[PDB]
Amino acid sequence: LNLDSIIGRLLEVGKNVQLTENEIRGLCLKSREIFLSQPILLELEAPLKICGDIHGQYYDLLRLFEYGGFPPESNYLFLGDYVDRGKQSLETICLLLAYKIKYPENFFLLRGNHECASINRIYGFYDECKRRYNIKLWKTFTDCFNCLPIAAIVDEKIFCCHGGLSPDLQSMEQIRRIMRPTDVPDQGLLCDLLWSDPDKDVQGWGENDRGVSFTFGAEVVAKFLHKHDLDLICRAHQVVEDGYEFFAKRQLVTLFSAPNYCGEFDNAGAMMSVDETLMCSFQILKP
Ligand SMILES: [Fe+3]
Ligand SMILES: [Fe+3]
Repeated sequence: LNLDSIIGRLLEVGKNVQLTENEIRGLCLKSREIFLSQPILLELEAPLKICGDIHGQYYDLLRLFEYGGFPPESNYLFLGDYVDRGKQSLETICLLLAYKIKYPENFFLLRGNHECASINRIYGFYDECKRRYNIKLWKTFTDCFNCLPIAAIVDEKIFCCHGGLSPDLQSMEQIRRIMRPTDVPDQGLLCDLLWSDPDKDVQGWGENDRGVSFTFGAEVVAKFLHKHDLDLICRAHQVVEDGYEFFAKRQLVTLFSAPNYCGEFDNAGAMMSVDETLMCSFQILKP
């Protein structure tokens, strides 16, 4: 009944929700256990709703649940980037962790490049934690982030991750052998899964403007799907005007779930529903 009270307070509502340090610490400790007990490559089954980046936009997260259904009315896969930039990362991550604890088999969260301590320091989560609580709580979130799964396959056909593909990715077993907990390295497989972007104008692998990881073209996607017998790559990590955006003739979709991203864009947010026959549709949240 501790958990339902945390949930009730989170849903009660820029107006903050300040839970207690012990509650938040319990959310990190318990969710971290569940993450580590579940595989690092999730095997999920439709029907499911899939969401892109939130970046602390807590009112938009509650909006996504209004559109999609509060759990356990729908099953969820989130693709990362819960924290940083927005004004309410603490409420966002804590509702996500509360749902994962209460619904461990029907609510799933992947690791984004922002679920990384070094990126947090720079992009606001460290500061939000230090201000509202203390640096040690931030360390507790960090240790929890280091245990998140990295990718998911829905019904053997949809490959999901925050960023994209890697040139070092030859078999799915490489992903399964990634040890947790771990920080995200500056280069290599785990990095690439969290950081890579598709690019229309590149062929093969390219230099990525971010100064981290790579870009990959349409041909890389077609080869990856064919090789691994998949129909779709579902990823996030880039703001797209319509909330979702296809690439490589519908073989890759980018999802982004934070409308009016960071005050600075006029984008819709989208959420992708996958039904039991693997049909994909989109609910759109305009800014
Ligand atoms: Fe992001
Ligand atoms: Fe990202």
